[PDB]
Amino acid sequence: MHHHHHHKDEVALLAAVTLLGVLLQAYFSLQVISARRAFRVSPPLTTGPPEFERVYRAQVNCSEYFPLFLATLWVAGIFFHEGAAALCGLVYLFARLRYFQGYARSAQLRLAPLYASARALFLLVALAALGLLAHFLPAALRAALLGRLRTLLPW
Amino acid sequence: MHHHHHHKDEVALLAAVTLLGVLLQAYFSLQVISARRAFRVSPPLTTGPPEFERVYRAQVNCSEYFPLFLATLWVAGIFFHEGAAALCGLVYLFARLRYFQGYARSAQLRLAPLYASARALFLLVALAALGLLAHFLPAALRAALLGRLRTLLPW
Amino acid sequence: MHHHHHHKDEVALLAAVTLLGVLLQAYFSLQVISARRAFRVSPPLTTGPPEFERVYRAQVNCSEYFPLFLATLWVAGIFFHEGAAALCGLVYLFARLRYFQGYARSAQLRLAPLYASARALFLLVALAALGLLAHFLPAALRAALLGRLRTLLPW
Ligand SMILES: CCCCCCSC[C@H](NC(=O)CC[C@H]([NH3+])C(=O)O)C(=O)NCC(=O)O
Ligand SMILES: CCCCCCSC[C@H](NC(=O)CC[C@H]([NH3+])C(=O)O)C(=O)NCC(=O)O
Ligand SMILES: CCCCCCSC[C@H](NC(=O)CC[C@H]([NH3+])C(=O)O)C(=O)NCC(=O)O
Ligand SMILES: CCCCCC/C=C/CCCCCCCC(=O)O
Ligand SMILES: CCCCCC/C=C/CCCCCCCC(=O)O
Ligand SMILES: CCCCCC/C=C/CCCCCCCC(=O)O
Ligand code: NI
Ligand code: NI
Ligand code: NI
Ligand code: NI
Ligand code: NI
Ligand code: NI
Ligand code: NI
Repeated sequence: MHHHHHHKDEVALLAAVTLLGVLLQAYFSLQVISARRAFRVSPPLTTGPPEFERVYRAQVNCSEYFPLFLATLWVAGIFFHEGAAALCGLVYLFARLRYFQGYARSAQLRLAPLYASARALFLLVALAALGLLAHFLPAALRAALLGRLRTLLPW
Repeated sequence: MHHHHHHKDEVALLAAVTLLGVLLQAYFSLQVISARRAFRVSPPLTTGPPEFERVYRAQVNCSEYFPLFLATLWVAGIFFHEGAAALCGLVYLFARLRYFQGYARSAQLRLAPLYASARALFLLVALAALGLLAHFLPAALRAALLGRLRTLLPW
Repeated sequence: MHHHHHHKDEVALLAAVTLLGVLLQAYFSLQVISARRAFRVSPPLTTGPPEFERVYRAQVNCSEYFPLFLATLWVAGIFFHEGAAALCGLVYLFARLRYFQGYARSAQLRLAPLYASARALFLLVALAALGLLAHFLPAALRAALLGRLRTLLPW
């Protein structure tokens, strides 16, 4: 409720990539509505020509991975480095744009941008994990050390 | 680990709408379990009478958009205005309640609450984007200006 | 942009459980790719032997609930108690590991870990709600009281 300082400046790159990510998903959503119109595939029903089913499955897959991306983007960028995480985030979303576009053309044209997208996601997870190790490990090691020394009143 | 100040008060409306959103999704989930019972549609399998397939597809669609909603709600409410974002959030979730209820009755009875829900989501994205522009633009413009003036030792 | 204090230490358990959650989902994703290979079920297409359809449906269900889990984990852990929320989070994810593994074997072998997972999710929602009540209620009650007393210049 104020507060005479804010933490916006530490997370704005993350928020910018996050917004970009949302805009990407809405774009994917518009394409599926477009494919539904082109091939007359009506709500409910998610089956039809393989083409339609590739665009629909493309959107579904991106949606499933979007929270995973968001989660690791925020943990990595808060526990490791904002800029690095934001950069991997960019690569991830661009790869995902390629994945969608390719899959719409062909199943096989989804594979390479999928591999790009997973490497970038893997990098975020690695950064996040390292960032959390740096946070918990020193206190843990010290507590272990502060337990075995005792010894005590000897040694 | 304390810290003698917290930022809860800046985000509590956002957290309240977020919790409301979760409760809505669980409600949707309970209805699908109810529709599965009524029409004997057993796990796995997501096909059956169109009615069941409308309630099931209703839940699926809300689930796909829920992270997008959450993301933009938090960016908008942190970079633009908490109260405004929380309000749009309310409208979004109410529209989504209508969408679900309507779609359960009819495909065509999902359309108007869908249009309401997308306008509200659009407003959050707009707020988020404006909020981020306000944050990055001034520093960017100044840096551009601080580059071309030089001139320098003339002018 | 610094800032000579950080709030990492208040949320690191939450971030740790969140990362664990992401790793779990990626694990689920790898199993579905494995089941696709075993039973030759090719992208797009999400139908096949019931076995494959149980592993696929297992992943889908976890994905749908993962943002709900994340949302309530963060609200609960910020508005109620970090450690408690992180603990419920652990139980939730372990239950979810069991759910996946069971469902892969049998539909009926998914039920008990599902009940565990929903109780844990229910606990997080309860904590979150209590935490938010504690935050809004006192200010609300006082404002109500500060309205009816007036009376004023009497009583
Ligand atoms: C760094 C961690 C990486 C995370 C796991 C990598 S596995 C790839 C991932 N596999 C899945 O999502 C499995 C389920 C998917 N929903 C499906 O039906 O095939 C995928 O892209 N599936 C769809 C596709 O292959 O296009
Ligand atoms: C402000 C940004 C708005 C975001 C994009 C708007 S498009 C509407 C949106 N379209 C989709 O989600 C496409 C995929 C959807 N899963 C489907 O199978 O039809 C929708 O509501 N689909 C289901 C439906 O029409 O009921
Ligand atoms: C504390 C709040 C709890 C939230 C609601 C509990 S209902 C259980 C939940 N039901 C659903 O998700 C409904 C939709 C689901 N996608 C489906 O097709 O069956 C579930 O686990 N469905 C799949 C399954 O039964 O395995
Ligand atoms: C995972 C999806 C998006 C996550 C966004 C949540 C990040 C919030 C952290 C920073 C905000 C701290 C308090 C608010 C400060 C302010 O109002 O300026
Ligand atoms: C996107 C889904 C929900 C996002 C929630 C994340 C928001 C967290 C920002 C504020 C918390 C700052 C540190 C904790 C302060 C405290 O413990 O009181
Ligand atoms: C819901 C998915 C994950 C949510 C993660 C968002 C939580 C952020 C809150 C704490 C961060 C506050 C500002 C950053 C401080 C820092 O850089 O050390
Ligand atoms: Ni003040
Ligand atoms: Ni202050
Ligand atoms: Ni102190
Ligand atoms: Ni302090
Ligand atoms: Ni300084
Ligand atoms: Ni400071
Ligand atoms: Ni602070």
